[PDB]
Amino acid sequence: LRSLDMSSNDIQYLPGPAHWKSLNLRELLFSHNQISILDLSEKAYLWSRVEKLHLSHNKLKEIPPEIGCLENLTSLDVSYNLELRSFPNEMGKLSKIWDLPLDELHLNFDFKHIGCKAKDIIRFLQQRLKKAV
Repeated sequence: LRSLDMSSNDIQYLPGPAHWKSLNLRELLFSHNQISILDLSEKAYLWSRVEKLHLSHNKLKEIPPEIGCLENLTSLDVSYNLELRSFPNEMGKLSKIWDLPLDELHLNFDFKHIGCKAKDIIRFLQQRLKKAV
């Protein structure tokens, strides 16, 4: 199952990468769902080929620290998640990301000095990986 789109449904919980049988998962679209907790704790490497993960307009609370394991993301749309507060440092390893929409995202971590360029956000998090004072 390469691509899957289930946008604008009423999805409560998507399962973690251990429940899915496929191995070529390359695009997941789940915008406009009632999703609370993105689960990536167990065997997050199975989604290592994902190249698009949209979760906009959900009830996401916190991006898991294991999100850095999805080393091949090119887009990640976690926009319009009001309850979302700050990005984890470990996200800085997604070196192939080129799109990271931040519209209507009241972030605790200040990137007003950075701006909106996604690569800058990623490099900033990558530097905060080494040391943060």
